Amino acid sequence: MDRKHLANAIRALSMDGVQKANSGHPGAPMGMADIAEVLWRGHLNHNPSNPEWADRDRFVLSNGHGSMLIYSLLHLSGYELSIDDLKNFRQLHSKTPGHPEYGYAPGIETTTGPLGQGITNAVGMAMAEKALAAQFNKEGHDIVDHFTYVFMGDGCLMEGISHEACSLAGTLGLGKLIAFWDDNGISIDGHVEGWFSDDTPKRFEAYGWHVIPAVDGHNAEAINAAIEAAKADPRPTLICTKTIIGFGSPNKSGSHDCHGAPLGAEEIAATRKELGWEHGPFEIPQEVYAEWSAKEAGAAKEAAWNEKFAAYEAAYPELAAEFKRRVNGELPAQWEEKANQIIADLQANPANIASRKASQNALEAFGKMLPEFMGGSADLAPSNLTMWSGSKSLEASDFSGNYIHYGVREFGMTAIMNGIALHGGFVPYGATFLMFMEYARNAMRMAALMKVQNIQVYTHDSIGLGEDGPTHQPVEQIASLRLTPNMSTWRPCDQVESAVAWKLAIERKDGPSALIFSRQNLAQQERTAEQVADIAKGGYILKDSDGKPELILIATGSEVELAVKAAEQLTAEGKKVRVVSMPATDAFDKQDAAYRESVLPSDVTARIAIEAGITDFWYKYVGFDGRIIGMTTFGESAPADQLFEMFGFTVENVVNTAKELLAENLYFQGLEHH
Amino acid sequence: MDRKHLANAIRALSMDGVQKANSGHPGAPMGMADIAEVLWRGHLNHNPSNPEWADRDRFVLSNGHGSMLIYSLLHLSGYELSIDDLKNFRQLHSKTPGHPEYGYAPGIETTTGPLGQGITNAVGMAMAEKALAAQFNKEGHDIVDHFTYVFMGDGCLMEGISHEACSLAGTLGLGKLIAFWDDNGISIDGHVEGWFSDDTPKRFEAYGWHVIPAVDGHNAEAINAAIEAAKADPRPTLICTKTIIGFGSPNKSGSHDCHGAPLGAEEIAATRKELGWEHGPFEIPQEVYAEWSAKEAGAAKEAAWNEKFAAYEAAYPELAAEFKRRVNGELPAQWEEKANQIIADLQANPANIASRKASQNALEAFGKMLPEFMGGSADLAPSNLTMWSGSKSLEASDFSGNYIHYGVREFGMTAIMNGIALHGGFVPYGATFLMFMEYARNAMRMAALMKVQNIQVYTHDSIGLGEDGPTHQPVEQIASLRLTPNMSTWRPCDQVESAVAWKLAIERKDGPSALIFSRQNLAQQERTAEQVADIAKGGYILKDSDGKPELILIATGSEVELAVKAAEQLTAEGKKVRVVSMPATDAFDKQDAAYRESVLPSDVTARIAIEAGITDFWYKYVGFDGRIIGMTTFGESAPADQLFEMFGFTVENVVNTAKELLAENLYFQGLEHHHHHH
Ligand SMILES: Cc1ncc(C[n+]2csc(CCOP(=O)(O)OP(=O)(O)O)c2C)c(N)n1
Ligand SMILES: Cc1ncc(C[n+]2csc(CCOP(=O)(O)OP(=O)(O)O)c2C)c(N)n1
Ligand SMILES: [Mg+2]
Ligand SMILES: [Mg+2]
Repeated sequence: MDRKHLANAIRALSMDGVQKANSGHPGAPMGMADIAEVLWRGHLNHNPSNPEWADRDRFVLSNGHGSMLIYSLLHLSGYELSIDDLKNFRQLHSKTPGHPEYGYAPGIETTTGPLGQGITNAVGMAMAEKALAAQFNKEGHDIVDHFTYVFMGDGCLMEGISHEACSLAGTLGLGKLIAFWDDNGISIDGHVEGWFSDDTPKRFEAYGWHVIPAVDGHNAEAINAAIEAAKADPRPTLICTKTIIGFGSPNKSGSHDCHGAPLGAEEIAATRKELGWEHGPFEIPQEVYAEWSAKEAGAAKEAAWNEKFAAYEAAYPELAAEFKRRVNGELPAQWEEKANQIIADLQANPANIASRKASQNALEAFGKMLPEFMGGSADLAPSNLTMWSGSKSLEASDFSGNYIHYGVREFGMTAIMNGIALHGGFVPYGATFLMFMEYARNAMRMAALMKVQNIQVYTHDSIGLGEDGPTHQPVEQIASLRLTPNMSTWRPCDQVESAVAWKLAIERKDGPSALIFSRQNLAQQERTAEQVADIAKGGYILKDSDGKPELILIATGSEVELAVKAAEQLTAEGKKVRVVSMPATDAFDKQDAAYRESVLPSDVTARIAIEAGITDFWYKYVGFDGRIIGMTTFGESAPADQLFEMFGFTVENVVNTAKELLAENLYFQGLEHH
Repeated sequence: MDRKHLANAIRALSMDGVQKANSGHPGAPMGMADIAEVLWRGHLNHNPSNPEWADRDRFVLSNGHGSMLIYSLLHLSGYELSIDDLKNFRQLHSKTPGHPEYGYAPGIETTTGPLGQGITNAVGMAMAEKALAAQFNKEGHDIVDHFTYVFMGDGCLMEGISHEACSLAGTLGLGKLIAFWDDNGISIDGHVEGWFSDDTPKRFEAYGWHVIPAVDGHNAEAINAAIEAAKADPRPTLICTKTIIGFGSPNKSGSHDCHGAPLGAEEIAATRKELGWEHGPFEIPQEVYAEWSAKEAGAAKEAAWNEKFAAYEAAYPELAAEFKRRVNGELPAQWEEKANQIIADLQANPANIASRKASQNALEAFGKMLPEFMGGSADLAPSNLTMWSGSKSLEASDFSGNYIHYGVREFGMTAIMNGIALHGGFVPYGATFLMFMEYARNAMRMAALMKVQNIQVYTHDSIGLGEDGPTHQPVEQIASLRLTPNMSTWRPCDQVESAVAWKLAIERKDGPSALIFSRQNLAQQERTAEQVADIAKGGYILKDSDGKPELILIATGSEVELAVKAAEQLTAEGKKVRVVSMPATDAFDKQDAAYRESVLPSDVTARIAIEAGITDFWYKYVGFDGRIIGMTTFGESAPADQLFEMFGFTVENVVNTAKELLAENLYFQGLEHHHHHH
């Protein structure tokens, strides 16, 4: 069968899927159909019967609004995604949401939609392939060998994160990363000349990429030749495919009218005429299904690879076992035993250190067990302390290491790490000052949405950092992480909580981990072995009164010592005071009602939350009858001890607030609470 | 004097200021001291006695951590920044914080520190100059004519926002923007080759910039030639100044050790010897002060510009009064009565339209009175509805307009706008989907920290946007804006609250405004004239009960209609229900205790907050005894009305929740009723 009929099946399913939904974006799927057909039928190595084949090529659709394109590709080639699924595009609980979502449909490699992050995830997956290949491939046994293909549009290229991702991808020499730019000259505002006029080829040459300019995106021969050139060049390749958006529509192609609205029934009939497509809505001839099917090619490719791996396993049994364990996301053999012993050693051996130093100590203790670590920092290795004795930097000519110098690229680093975690085989971690979490904010939201592991070491977490001032001092950042669905946010109060937070983060594979560490030194607290085990519950009783407490101090991270010292002075003045350490509110929230009531009994309304962060978050735990000692403003440039005093993080202020609060409990005004 | 000696006065003050503080970054100041001396003493047009002079050149230190460089320049050239101020570097309440802060120290044009935003601010500043020139300059009367100079380091160039700002600046032909890149081969991790290897001149060439590569940043003649070439070229110019970081220090120069730590007393003495600087800590000889002073040149330059403006005013009195009005940040003559008439007309003439359309209607109605408007959208003009009939796009060849197509550049747009607001002459607004506020988040924070106007039209504010799904559907974003100090976040519930929010945002010149607009139609609510006036208080009684309420429904934005309907049903079943509209919690928080108690009385604890956003924010207003009807998950891709029903935003659920809540609260009251204590 002729090629153009096969490409035209993509266009028909796309425009029909969008029309039945009366919602969605037919432009880009129709403009890129030829490129997709050449790539998918001619070059992509994948098995539709096993979307998790470890050595499959990875395809990412970074211009994610053209979701019908990838849904069309998955259905046509034989994945478990049916015509009825396409008929349910953008409908309640379907496998075909309006933007493609990881784990919603088989073969979707990442969730896209926020522009720029698809290409950045793809840079990550290319880095994972290259590192796995450098760590596992042996002479005559190259068991890691697959490419990363990305489609992107003008929106992705305008976004700043494309500059971070692709600059670093050049430095690191990611020759198996192959990106197709949908150069169609249009974005939502219309003709892009007024706002997007880069020499895009020259830009990517400046990144050290291999760039193939001026490729006719509707010539199957030019597309095939560009892909062949790309696979042969050892630098990442940008293929600049010039296309017509909405290709096939007589009246709406080359216009922003076809970008993100249904074509309409009249225009759709005219498009079928123009393309010579004589089949109605969702009708694919069996001949097309035959020529598009990838099931037997893919079954043969995986069977071959399974034999390739069996040979590898005979010759390198220990390495093969490591490869199996890591690509399945399994922990090391004695993980639980060894990790818990490390934690108990820390509780036995108090150090008063900064929790960022405790973080480095946990990396050193746990990392000896975790060859799958792939750490890094956005140019802050000596302040975040993300390197330990075993850290080895990745470089273009040697990807066998385990540490990435991301440069000043918080957003790119965080979304690269999503691509690494999605790829499999590693436990990635990254780092920056907690303030500059904000530069990478949406990539962390995307990890929560995708339910992938993404461990962020966020140091310098409050006014405790001191002189660098209010552009650096977090105030509201911790709360904005706590308010994010499926974010796990840990603010350890000492080296023991720090190591527990790291152990849980390493184990946390269904969502991101924000590990919040202090610049300044933190006093270690005494804990029974039950209390150590209760750290993992996110909120636990650290100090208790004899008998029911009349006052509960809830504190996090660096403010716990302040709570403990104020509770000591109040106890010596006759008061019954409990101190609750709350390293992770999200873990505390998931504990059963019985546990939570045991920690914060509802009948004790005299509670004070103490945290060098935005106060308004804490009404959740103290309500109207409690008090909050926190921040309500930006910080100031000064030494930290002066900042803590100025902003009220003093034992005297906690004690006075407590006595004032206890006085409001007179005249039965507290006992009346129910 | 020898040129090098005047530059070394910068190096001396910088390293001495860092040493006294035992904190800060001496490397970059010492690296760029020669570039700074040539620029400031040989080209910068400024008046130390009036840092507010309208036609002064703008200087921006984008590598903000080298703050002792700009503090040295300000003190050396004659600004009101004393030796004692420099001796208080990084100390509590000083004029010299660890990163430079606009608003206190004279001469600080923006707050920097977060890498990449300074250069982006400068793009906006150059955009403001070029537009103010196009709108006001006449033949023989060019009253607007200044340059925008920026120093920036490798960190700013690695950051993605530099791509957004400089790509657009190329497209717009900002020829009076002149950026110096501190090309010293070093960042915090060390030698940058393992993580930063762009062909940076070629990169900027690709942006349509004028690039001057390989300038010796310690050669005054080369630096000077580069600047002259820059000012002659009509494209924005990148001057690639190679420097040695910490230049002068024998043992720490060219190394990341001098980046962000004090040099040490012994290294400083060796550095003094190496530089031939024979003066003690903070000691500046008199002939250095005399050679550095810009006071006389600066007073002459401004005096000359004042005469140019007197000539302009004589020739063009109406344009001149407009220039003075806009440069002084004043609103048009009849703003208050005309804007209030627009708002009263909307209350009188109900329309059920999406608040994003009401946003467009406010732009149209208010924009006719505001030639200072400078709007835009990050490639979403037809969805955000940011263009009205008077919108005219800026073009490289025609900057007389009032609208910017920012492209898909949320972070760059937002930080450019801070630059526009800092420059003066405009009321800027930008726009994107509320979700992609997250891309621009820290530029919104910087606006709030700096207390500058920055109006953002954030549309498609909830699961109400429907099928695009959870990558687009905001859940926790409104609450993140509400927790930011000096953020004003407005979620209007109909076209009347929408126009009030726009009126107050246009007036809000000391902080950013986040205006949260719906995709879908919103029912207009009825209001007395007093209720219309109380919209501006951020929270007010929309529907009161007959007698003291036993239940309060608190709602925002698209969920106010839901609360009104639920109250109607509850009132029909005999309950006493109050509906509070809370378009802006931050404005409500600032009302006095009497007003807040009148809206939310402490006696009435049966409260329900209703909002298609993250639930846990609302504990501030409902406490432990209320309920919250909101989101606790990401959204899902489906039609909007099925999402609202699935996530509990129905009259049935609100009514059922209220009835349970009241039965519970009446039960607990009953256990207490016969007790004798208060
Ligand atoms: C970060 C981000 N900002 C904004 C949007 C909104 N948006 C979706 S598609 C699009 C237009 C970009 O056009 P292009 O990538 O050229 O695609 P085409 O219309 O050619 O298919 C925009 C602004 C988004 N999805 N993500
Ligand atoms: C957005 C952001 N990310 C990280 C930082 C932390 N930081 C401050 S200075 C710096 C080093 C950047 O190096 P460069 O700009 O080359 O400065 P130089 O040391 O040469 O003066 C870093 C990572 C920051 N200030 N802002
Ligand atoms: Mg396009
Ligand atoms: Mg540098």
